[PDB]
Amino acid sequence: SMHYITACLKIISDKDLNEIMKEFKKLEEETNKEEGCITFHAYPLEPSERKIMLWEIWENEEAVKIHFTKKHTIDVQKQELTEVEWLMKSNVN
Amino acid sequence: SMHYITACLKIISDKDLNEIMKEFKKLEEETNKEEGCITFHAYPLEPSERKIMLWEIWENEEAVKIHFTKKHTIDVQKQELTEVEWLMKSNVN
Repeated sequence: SMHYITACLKIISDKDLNEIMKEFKKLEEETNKEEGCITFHAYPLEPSERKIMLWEIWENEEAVKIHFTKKHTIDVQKQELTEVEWLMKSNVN
Repeated sequence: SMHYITACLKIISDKDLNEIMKEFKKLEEETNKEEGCITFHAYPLEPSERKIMLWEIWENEEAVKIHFTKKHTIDVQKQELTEVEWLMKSNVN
């Protein structure tokens, strides 16, 4: 069994998309090292969209919650660069 | 199917109840525009109670989580005006 998540983030920051993506790449690098993370990948939609897409697979639902307690996650969060526009969760076995 | 939530907030701030409610009215206005929000309404109990009641209906549980990632929600949160005293969730179809 695995917990799948696909989410689209709306960028509310006015910073450069490249600068923003660097933060997401660092986050991606650190969260892939989390024990409960099967996969985590972030990438930008077309520049004009000002959106970022997330592909995630976790060992379970708790892994997602644990993820948000990690300092590397909270560090990006404190920057208030985005907010979730839509998200779809699914348990796949 | 819909996700219903009724919550009672305890005001821990010492600010004027009217001032506090204005913040909740702005929040109410913005969250009703969220895609996943069917209804969201906030109102104060009797002044002496120092409590605020919330009536909420969402498309689903994820909509609630998405709600807390929105900047308009976090803005009120950062003010530390309340804490949840009690809350009851229910899925109704």
